Amino acid sequence: AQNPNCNIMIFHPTKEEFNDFDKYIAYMESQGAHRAGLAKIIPPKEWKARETYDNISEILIATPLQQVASGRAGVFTQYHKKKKAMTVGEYRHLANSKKYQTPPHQNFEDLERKYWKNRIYNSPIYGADISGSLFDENTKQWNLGHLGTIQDLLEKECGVVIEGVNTPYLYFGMWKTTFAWHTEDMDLYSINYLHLGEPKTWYVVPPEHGQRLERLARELFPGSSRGCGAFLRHKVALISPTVLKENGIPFNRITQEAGEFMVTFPYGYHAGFNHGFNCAEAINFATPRWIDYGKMASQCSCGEARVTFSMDAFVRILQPERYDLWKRGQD
Ligand SMILES: O=C(O)CNC(=O)C(=O)O
Ligand SMILES: [Mg+2]
Ligand code: NI
Ligand SMILES: [Zn+2]
Repeated sequence: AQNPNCNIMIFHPTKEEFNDFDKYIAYMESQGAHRAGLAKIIPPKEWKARETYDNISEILIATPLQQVASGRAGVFTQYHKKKKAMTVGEYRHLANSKKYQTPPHQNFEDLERKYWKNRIYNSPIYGADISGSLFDENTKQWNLGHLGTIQDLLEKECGVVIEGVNTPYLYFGMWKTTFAWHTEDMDLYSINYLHLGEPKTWYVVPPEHGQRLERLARELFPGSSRGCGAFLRHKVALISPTVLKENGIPFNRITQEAGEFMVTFPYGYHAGFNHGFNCAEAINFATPRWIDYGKMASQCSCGEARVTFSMDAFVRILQPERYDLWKRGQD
């Protein structure tokens, strides 16, 4: 079995190997990459996402989110307080202000220590989940707006045509902005490209061990767990690496830098934080191997998770027994 310790793997495809996206995902899996839940892909030196980032300041962040924490430094939840709209230029200035800017630090490990010590005492503002793309239309390789759609994959595997669309999303971050522990909708893959700015640190649990994280989470957030049998779908809970290690949960960590892709694999729980002002693009995708994970994915039906239009067909076709309860939670 390849990669039996479930380490995060880093790949360096050549320009020729960068042509066929599906083929390269399958190659990474042949080497055991999915066992980690997360892989890094460094593009060939000949590749670029677009020419420059000099002209992005007028993009609007209609609903910036202030991420307010509750709990203790290593075990906390966050809620999202909606703020007034602002442009990317305005948000960048805000990220760089004395109130929000990254502190002086020695290296990524020192900054990680500072994150986990001090995150809860601040409320950073995240420009997350903005429909759009920064890939040039002429970029033909690993262009996240030109991937095969998940509806097409389901139709190809299973023969049923379904409604829905699959488009990318932009994330504008600042120091301490946080993504809570989660797997993707319907335990899909995700791919994330860091277009510009400061790094993003990731934590990940191997898919074969995801239920160990779920059991810890129920212990640590007992009110939330009574509320909902799949409350990590709410995407509000944080648990630090120190707490994971104290509880024997298998995990890994890695830092993504500008110009690098990350892929998350089906049922790979992940969480993390931004180092300073940055912009990432991400989208969900599927392969043949995903279908079995989609059929078995948990679902939140308590009302909290609320999701896109396109999840309806995935539940309806892959999980008909659960569909009526899930859709009530949508309503
Ligand atoms: O970058 C973030 O805030 C969150 N990203 C992801 O969870 C992802 O790409 O799958
Ligand atoms: Mg602009
Ligand atoms: Ni994700
Ligand atoms: Zn729920």
